[PDB]
Amino acid sequence: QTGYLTIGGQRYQAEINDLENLGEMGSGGQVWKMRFRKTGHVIAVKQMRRSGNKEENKRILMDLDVVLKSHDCPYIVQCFGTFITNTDVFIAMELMGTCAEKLKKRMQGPIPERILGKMTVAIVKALYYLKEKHGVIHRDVKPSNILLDERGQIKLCDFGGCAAYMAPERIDPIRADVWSLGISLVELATGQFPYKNCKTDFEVLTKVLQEEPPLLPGHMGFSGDFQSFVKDCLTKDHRKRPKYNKLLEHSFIKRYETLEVDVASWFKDVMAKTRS
Ligand SMILES: *CCC(=O)N1CCC[C@@H](n2nc(-c3cn(CC(F)(F)c4ccccc4)nn3)c3c(N)ncnc32)C1
Repeated sequence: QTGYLTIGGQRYQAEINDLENLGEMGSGGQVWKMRFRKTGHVIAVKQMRRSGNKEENKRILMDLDVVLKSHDCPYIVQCFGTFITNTDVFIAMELMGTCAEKLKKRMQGPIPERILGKMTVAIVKALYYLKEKHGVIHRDVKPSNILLDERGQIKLCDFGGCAAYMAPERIDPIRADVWSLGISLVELATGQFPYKNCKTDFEVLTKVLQEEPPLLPGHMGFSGDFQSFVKDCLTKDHRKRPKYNKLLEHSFIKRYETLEVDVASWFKDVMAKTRS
């Protein structure tokens, strides 16, 4: 069914004319920020043009399919509804604040372990949900796919790859997403991408295979649980890399499943800082 917006359990009949375009978000894919004139809600809207590339449109529809089926996972960006016009398809998504990549750039430094713990719990459960309930492999985990908002939520988006986060077995032939998560955790925890000064994508792949896993430093106060979780994620031999069932029992996951962390206040403090 299309032509309806469902925000907070309230289904509203709506058409494309009921949305006010507040401008494109980011650059490079065209995601608008729009306002629902009937309630005042602000939402993210993905526009798929009928005259667009048949390859990108085919990918958007399959990714929309997974998104529409993930309505029961709280760690995946939710779809509020769709609009199908004669020349376009508009996909309405819940509006988040920004991604972890832009949080890193705005922080201009490492991201605290407390925040990365809640992020690790959310992303692993999002990946385990996609695998167990839908048989979907993400195949592209990176900081630009991890969204946060003012309310402290951390959710996964844009699944359906980037060579910088590719696992060793994907480079030189299930658990491949575990490796990409560990690289993302090192990058966010240190503020530096672990494979530095690589001028080409191939140079990154050579360092992935030839060099030892880039684990967390020992002089930054990281807890033993965090260093252990990253070391487990960055297992180069994909046959010894833990399943999602094993990762969900890791003490790092168990700690931040129950620990109270004010991600909302931390998010607002970082956004209040200025880069321009
Ligand atoms: C690192 C973050 C970043 O630079 N950007 C660029 C501008 C758009 C930002 N953004 N994206 C979403 C978002 C994206 N989706 C997925 C989709 F809707 F595009 C899609 C659905 C179905 C099939 C294919 C694609 N959902 N949300 C953002 C949200 N939701 N809030 C705030 N900013 C978002 C990320």
